[PDB]
Amino acid sequence: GCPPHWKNFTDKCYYFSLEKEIFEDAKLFCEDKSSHLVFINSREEQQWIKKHTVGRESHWIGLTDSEQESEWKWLDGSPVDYKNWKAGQPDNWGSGHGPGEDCAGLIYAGQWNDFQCDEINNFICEKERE
Ligand SMILES: CC(=O)N[C@@H]1[C@@H](O[C@@H]2O[C@@H](C)[C@@H](O)[C@@H](O)[C@@H]2O)[C@H](O[C@@H]2O[C@H](CO)[C@H](O)[C@H](O)[C@H]2O)[C@@H](CO)O[C@H]1O
Ligand SMILES: [Ca+2]
Ligand SMILES: [Ca+2]
Ligand SMILES: [Ca+2]
Ligand SMILES: [Ca+2]
Repeated sequence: GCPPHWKNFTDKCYYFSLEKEIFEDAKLFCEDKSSHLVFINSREEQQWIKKHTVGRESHWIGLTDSEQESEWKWLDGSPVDYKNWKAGQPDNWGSGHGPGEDCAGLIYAGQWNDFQCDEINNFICEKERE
């Protein structure tokens, strides 16, 4: 029920990018597809996503704390509920010389980590099946 290149999970469609881009460019790419950087709302969605992203590349998800440091929300303004940060993260590395890390992404085993938004990562788009 999803366009080619997209994977289905329940009634949603996901795109696991081959493209590598900084956060804002990733956000823009999904918007051009009438989708948004993935919002992970449950352990089941997290697990399904995990199996489609094993590999060395990291994947941007639609979560940031740019508006207010430590206040993580999805792009649609929804406050983070379900969470899967790796222990010790988010650490806002480098805050002493800049804005730190305000963009979230999936790393090993699917855990979340905060990156500087100018880091080049793969990404995941999400949208409704039509
Ligand atoms: C063995 C090692 O240190 N690997 C490096 C990554 O660091 C690990 O993963 C991060 C997410 C933390 O859990 C570290 O404690 C752990 O050692 C390292 O990842 C970067 O770590 C930064 C903190 O030192 C920060 O969290 C950043 O967001 C994260 O990307 C990567 C990239 O520098 O290199 C591995 O070698
Ligand atoms: Ca979702
Ligand atoms: Ca910040
Ligand atoms: Ca931050
Ligand atoms: Ca980090």
